[PDB]
Amino acid sequence: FPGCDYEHWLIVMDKPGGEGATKQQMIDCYIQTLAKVVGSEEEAKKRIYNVSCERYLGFGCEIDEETSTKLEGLPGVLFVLPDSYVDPENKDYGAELFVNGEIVQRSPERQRRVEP
Amino acid sequence: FPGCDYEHWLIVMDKPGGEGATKQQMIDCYIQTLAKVVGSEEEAKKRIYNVSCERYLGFGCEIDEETSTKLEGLPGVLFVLPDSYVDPENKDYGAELFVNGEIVQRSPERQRRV
Repeated sequence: FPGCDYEHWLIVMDKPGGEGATKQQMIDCYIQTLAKVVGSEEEAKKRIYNVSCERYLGFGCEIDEETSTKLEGLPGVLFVLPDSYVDPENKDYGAELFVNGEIVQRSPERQRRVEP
Repeated sequence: FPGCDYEHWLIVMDKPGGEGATKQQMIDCYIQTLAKVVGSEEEAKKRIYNVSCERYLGFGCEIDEETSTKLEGLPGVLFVLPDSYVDPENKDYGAELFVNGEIVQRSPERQRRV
């Protein structure tokens, strides 16, 4: 599958962070969770390329396969699976684009390419 | 991981049976979805070993790797991952036990192990 290089991982979580959490609170939880295996929150922001707060709750990050297995044990983590492109022409793994800790909006044309 | 033999697959789905679907509508969706790659609904009931209607929406089934890749394409399917035991001593993949199209309750002690 294109984009599936086992260097990009989709991490699905149960209730980050807690019941009735805001988008902002889930994203902090995503960052804090990944931080526990990459050393710090700033390194975590560097590695996360997208975040999901609907359809499924989770995030995509650039980590090696060894690091991804260290995520499996962590509280709150449901699944850790190898990610692949939703839109190969733009190397887009889908969900909401997340770059350096910021949500980035796609152009309207690209958002249609990522539509299910 | 124990029980992870790539013959047991956890299929996670996006709102099975629609918004605010009942358990049965979710379960009906699991069966009908798996039926499209396994040949029939009666066969689908044979292959599903558990169902999940909370925490995540999906089901566990015994299928080969070739079949699981055919599930990825189907409408409604989010993730298809190789399943593994939650309670290895009882070869239990977790969630809600599903036998012959019916949800089966575990003994109270076994519930705690899961």
